[PDB]
Amino acid sequence: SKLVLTGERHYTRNDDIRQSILALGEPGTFMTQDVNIIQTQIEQRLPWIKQVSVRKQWPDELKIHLVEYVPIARWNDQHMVDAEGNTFSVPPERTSKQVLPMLYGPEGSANEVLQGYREMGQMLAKDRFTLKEAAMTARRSWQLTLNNDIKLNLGRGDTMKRLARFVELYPVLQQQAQTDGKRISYVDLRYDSGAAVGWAPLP
Repeated sequence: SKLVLTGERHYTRNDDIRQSILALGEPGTFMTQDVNIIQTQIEQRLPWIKQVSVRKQWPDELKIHLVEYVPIARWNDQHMVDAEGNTFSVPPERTSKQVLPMLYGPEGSANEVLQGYREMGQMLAKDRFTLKEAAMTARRSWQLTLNNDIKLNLGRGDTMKRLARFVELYPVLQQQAQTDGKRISYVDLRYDSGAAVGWAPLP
């Protein structure tokens, strides 16, 4: 009797798999357990697992092969999200040193928000703006936190046009704040025909 554990692991610790099998009965009977029930226990107990395969193999081997979700962003505010828009979670202690963009959105919007972070993010990076946070509301209104603590209220309209104008007309506002020892903390391109801008002292 032996347990062969494969697949790439970042969040999965040994005990996690150990405690899954143990939940099913006494140690030493583990080889007589139901392979589909083991799979259920792992999927349930370890929500960062995207795919688990469990099978018995000759001679006397329990093969368990794991595939973990891979996060590209955090998801309001306890969950994470992967490149395919799948939503999952992982105990906080296991992830406190990862620099990830933060996405916020209504429940079930994970993928909608993601495609927007994708599009906005790439139009921004073309210049120097690091897209740090992206919040979509239940109406489809958007706010962004850029590289410094810069909040960008983009609104509900056509947002790529406004984001574009922001890119064109941020350089000159930057030079204004710097000459006057401030930094641009907030921008409101929420509305056609108007913009508001807020500043704050510079560190």
